[PDB]
Amino acid sequence: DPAAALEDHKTRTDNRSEPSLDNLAQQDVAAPGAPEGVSALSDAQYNEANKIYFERCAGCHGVLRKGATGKALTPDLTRDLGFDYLQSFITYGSPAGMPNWGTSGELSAEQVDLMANYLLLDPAAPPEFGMKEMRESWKVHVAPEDRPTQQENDWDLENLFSVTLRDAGQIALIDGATYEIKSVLDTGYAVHISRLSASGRYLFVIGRDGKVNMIDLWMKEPTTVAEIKIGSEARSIETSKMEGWEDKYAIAGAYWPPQYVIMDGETLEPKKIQSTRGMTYDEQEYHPEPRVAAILASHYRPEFIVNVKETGKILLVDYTDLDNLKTTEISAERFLHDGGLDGSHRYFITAANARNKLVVIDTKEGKLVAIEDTGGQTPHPGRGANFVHPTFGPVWATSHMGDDSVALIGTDPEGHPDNAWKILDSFPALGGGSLFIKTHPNSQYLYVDATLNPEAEISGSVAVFDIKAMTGDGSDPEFKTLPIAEWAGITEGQPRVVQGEFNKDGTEVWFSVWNGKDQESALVVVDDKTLELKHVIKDERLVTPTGKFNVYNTMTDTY
Amino acid sequence: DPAAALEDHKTRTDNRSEPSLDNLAQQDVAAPGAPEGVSALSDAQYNEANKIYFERCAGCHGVLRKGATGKALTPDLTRDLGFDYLQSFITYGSPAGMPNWGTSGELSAEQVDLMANYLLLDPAAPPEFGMKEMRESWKVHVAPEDRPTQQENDWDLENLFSVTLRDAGQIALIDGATYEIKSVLDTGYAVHISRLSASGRYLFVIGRDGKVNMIDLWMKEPTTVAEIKIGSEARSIETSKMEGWEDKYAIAGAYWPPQYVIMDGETLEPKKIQSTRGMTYDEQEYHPEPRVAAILASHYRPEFIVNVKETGKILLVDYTDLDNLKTTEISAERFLHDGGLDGSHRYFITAANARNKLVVIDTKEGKLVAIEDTGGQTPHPGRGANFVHPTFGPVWATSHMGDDSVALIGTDPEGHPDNAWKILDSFPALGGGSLFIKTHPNSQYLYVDATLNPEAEISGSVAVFDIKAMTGDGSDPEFKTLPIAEWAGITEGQPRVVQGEFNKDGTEVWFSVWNGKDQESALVVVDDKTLELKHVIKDERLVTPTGKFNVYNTMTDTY
Ligand code: DHE
Ligand code: DHE
Ligand code: HEC
Ligand code: HEC
Repeated sequence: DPAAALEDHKTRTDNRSEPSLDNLAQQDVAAPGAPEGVSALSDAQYNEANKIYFERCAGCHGVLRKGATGKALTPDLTRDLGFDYLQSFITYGSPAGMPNWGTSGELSAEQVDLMANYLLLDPAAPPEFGMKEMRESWKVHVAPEDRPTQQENDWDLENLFSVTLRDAGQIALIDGATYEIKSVLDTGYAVHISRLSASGRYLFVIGRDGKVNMIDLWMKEPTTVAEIKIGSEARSIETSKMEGWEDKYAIAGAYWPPQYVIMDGETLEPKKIQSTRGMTYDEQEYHPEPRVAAILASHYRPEFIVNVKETGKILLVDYTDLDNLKTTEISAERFLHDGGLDGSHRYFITAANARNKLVVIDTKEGKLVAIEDTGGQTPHPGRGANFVHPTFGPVWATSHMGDDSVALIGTDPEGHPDNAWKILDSFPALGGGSLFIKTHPNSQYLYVDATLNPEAEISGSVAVFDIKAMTGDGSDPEFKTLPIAEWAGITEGQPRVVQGEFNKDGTEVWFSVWNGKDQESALVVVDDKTLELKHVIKDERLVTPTGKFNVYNTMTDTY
Repeated sequence: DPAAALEDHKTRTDNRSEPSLDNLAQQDVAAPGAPEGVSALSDAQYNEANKIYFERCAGCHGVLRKGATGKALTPDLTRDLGFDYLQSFITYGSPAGMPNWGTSGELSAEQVDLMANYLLLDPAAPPEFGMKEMRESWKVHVAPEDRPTQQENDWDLENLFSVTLRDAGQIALIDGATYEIKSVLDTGYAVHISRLSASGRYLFVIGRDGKVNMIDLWMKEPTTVAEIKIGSEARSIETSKMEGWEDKYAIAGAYWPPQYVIMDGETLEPKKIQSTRGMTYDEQEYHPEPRVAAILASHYRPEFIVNVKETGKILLVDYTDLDNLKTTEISAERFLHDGGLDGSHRYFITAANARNKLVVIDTKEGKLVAIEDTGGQTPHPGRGANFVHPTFGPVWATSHMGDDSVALIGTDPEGHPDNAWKILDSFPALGGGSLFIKTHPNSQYLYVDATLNPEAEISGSVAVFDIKAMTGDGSDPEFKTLPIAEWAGITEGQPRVVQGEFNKDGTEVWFSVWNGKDQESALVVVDDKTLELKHVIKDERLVTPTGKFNVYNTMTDTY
């Protein structure tokens, strides 16, 4: 019955992070005709409903309504349910999106009826975005021959932090030692991720609207040297990291259209576009909207590592020959999202989040090695945290959005075979709603945020575990609670702390204290050796600070 | 100007061979709603129009109307053209289909209006056909363990011919020495191709409706031992031919849905389904309906060789690991259709027919090595004809649908380097409308049909060139004309002669004398040594005989 929406359409700590296609939602669409038994919506009503659908519903159900974490809502199925059921179900609203910018999920009576009617109509597919469109958007501001041949500024590039100023469509380049904002650059769109070329010279940023900017850190005044648009909705980018292939290529992954694009690493020239439309790995059924999620780069072969979410495929894409394109399509687990390489950089460990699994790929052999349930609800590692557990040996850790657990997986088949690819321990941190876990080789500490927790004090704090004290005896390791938001001294709202990131030396860890666009935010720097406050970064330009990426740690995959 | 249809839609010798989706056309479809400013069709009217569209138009314009050899006809474009233009254009009649069974391309006034209105409406995509559907259709009539362990009939299987009795959905198994019709087997819908497992035991047939049958030639009375449906429209099938992989797998290619399927070679169990939806190689634009055309099997690697037509991609699919699937996606040329391996079995030579090109792939190295224009219009080689030209060395030949030319390409990069992958000679045969060229290592003759020629004297005859008399002087080699239809002694609506196929020893070559379903047909056997009539096969059961496949020559790729 319609009351089942209380369990499936209310906000959880782990259902607020599905895609919001708010860039694609800005496109106007044509209202379709309605077959017998169905009523048409006017152009305005249909567009109003489409905008709501794309911003709030398509993340879980698809723009094409063929299903993602939520089931299919195609007209054959919804017409069988009928308007009355749909109206009653949708009256409850839908899950809230991310804090500070996402939807509340609340709908007016008029909006409820629009949505029920929209679901009974036949949707069109949004426009494709191919090579002609990419080349039209492709601009080389500074040709390679006109760029410097050596660093022409006096900055400490490897210790720089590239910080997303989300809602301002900017990034800040901040000195990792002095905390000086060296520059604020316009991207003109909200940036999701910063990634660095393997040499550390080129900074790549991708916006949620599919725009890519490439910045030359050697210029006297670093700026965008090239830009291109690669889709309508995108969230991932990466650079080539195989020895001998430094600075050769960049790759971007899109949600819409479902595709990835390999670009020249010096100019952003679009070289190869690959659709990710295809069959689910398990049921082997066609899926028309398999979004690209995280993208990593192999250190063992000249390949990109591409997660294809809805089909549960991990792609190893060999960039040595883009005409005779060699790929390995690895059947994994559905709902792949984020992940990272182990400490040796050989094995890719990724969360198939809605199925509570970690998938492990051997990037040297090009094959699946393991799939293990974490025992927690909805793992969300980011790139995760590699460390040497005093008892277990090399491990990789993840925290979870759906519960307070931290899980450890053994990552050393050669030296610790009995622990390899097994979940070795699971223990609580601050609370549900964690997004990022972090450590560094020079630190003895494991930091765990709780960004999406509904309790303000918890979402403004970070748990810190002492790795040296871990025994793996089955007890719950104690943790210190750092009052990060309190240290930032922000009076307004309930700012959420998110994502630890270390400096190059691994002696200081930064957190974003993230408030909304019209509120006060900060970055907080923690002294890793003492766990004491080192510095609070505030500036009128520091608007909605979210992701932070140290140049050295990002170029080298040190996590 | 709608009068452009006089040229655009004129029937030619080389535009009669685009797909007719007459199995998919049998599905009943409901009418879509009509947006404002568009008149709706009733369910009956829409279904009538849809059937015509799928049978006569979708081959060139696509079932989704995104274009194939003909341009896109999506509603954005057709509504700009308008009903009047569409009605006027379609009144002129469209290109005829194949002889004997294809459309005339003529429409009544009522049908013209149905088509113009159908083109203004928004089409749905026909149903997908995935693993669940394949498994529901999968039937193993005789389990492997219950089949013979040795040949239990006294037939000379290597000399057997498997002959398509087109319209009836049957095949005739005919003795290569006595010419006796040993058995006529029913499969339902028209069989397109017969292929043999590498051991010669199993005969695989693929129906145009996507039905695959596997027949055990070791039975006392050979019959289907397993069947499965792999799509709604399909034309290709092949077996694994790498040494060590005999009888391991079979692969089928579909037009709708756009996919290929790898099946167990003993049971037909469906193992891996791959979508062919993706980007065109050159302009790199998404194409929603890239049909699978010819499929061959590598003799150098454990791979299948799959032509993807509308995107111009040749896929090398490694079947040693179906979970960690390695493929090479080779950028080729659009409109790939048929082709064959050279005499050494290393290079795949295939016609990108609408662009008059031969594409050459090195199956050992997994890369494109050449793309050459034949100088002719619309090459159509079948698997082609390999021979050692007395002065040029190893060559492969193709004839053309659009003109009377025969082109020779050098196939020996190590031994005749300057000649390799170059068109070495071009010369006339009987006339345009050729479909198949043939030779055999034990013959000195090269046979060329002219099936689609408009003149009965030509379409009922075959040209035969003496390879031993070929010089490197640039002149045109003479040919002998064999009056194959006259030899059959049939007076019906100009039966057309098609496709030479040799017996196992290469001493006799068979041709089909193809007449309509309610008319008399024949097979004509020619003595290759004397170029004289040997025997005529006539039988009331021999209805619409077309493709003929000798077991030995098919199993070994001897052509
Ligand atoms: C696919 C994907 C990646 C992996 C990128 C890669 O491999 O390069 C990722 C990584 C990330 C990372 C990577 C951290 C790392 O250390 O690798 C961060 C900081 C991040 C901050 C946010 N993400 Fe992210 N994020 C999405 C998708 C993704 N986010 C969404 O679909 C989602 C849920 C909603 C949306 O429509 O955008 C979303 C919302 C957010 C935020 O609201 C965050 C917190 C702030 C912000 O700026 O938008 N996402
Ligand atoms: C993709 C394809 C192949 C390669 C198969 C492989 O590699 O296993 C092929 C091969 C073939 C071959 C392979 C000959 C060989 O020696 O390999 C033959 C004999 C053949 C006889 C016909 N074909 Fe064929 N044929 C189509 C497609 C194809 N035909 C069509 O789309 C088309 C044009 C129309 C349709 O809707 O089916 C079509 C009409 C015909 C005929 O009308 C023919 C002459 C008779 C018949 O039985 O239908 N096709
Ligand atoms: C992810 C967090 C969701 C968002 C955002 C929205 N929906 Fe959803 N929906 C989701 C689930 C988990 C379920 C239950 C079925 C399942 O997949 O497990 C649903 C169910 C519906 C239904 C009912 C369908 C049925 O067959 O009973 C409808 C009509 C529906 N959802 C619509 C819908 C709309 C309009 C949304 C935006 C306002 C929306 N959903 C958001 C998960 C998620
Ligand atoms: C292949 C042999 C064709 C078949 C079968 C049919 N059409 Fe076609 N069509 C074809 C060509 C080569 C062209 C010219 C444009 C190009 O792609 O080069 C066309 C054109 C049309 C048009 C005109 C569209 C315009 O923008 O002017 C229409 C409306 C059209 N064709 C419709 C159509 C229908 C209804 C058919 C079945 C009866 C049909 N075509 C068959 C090639 C081929």
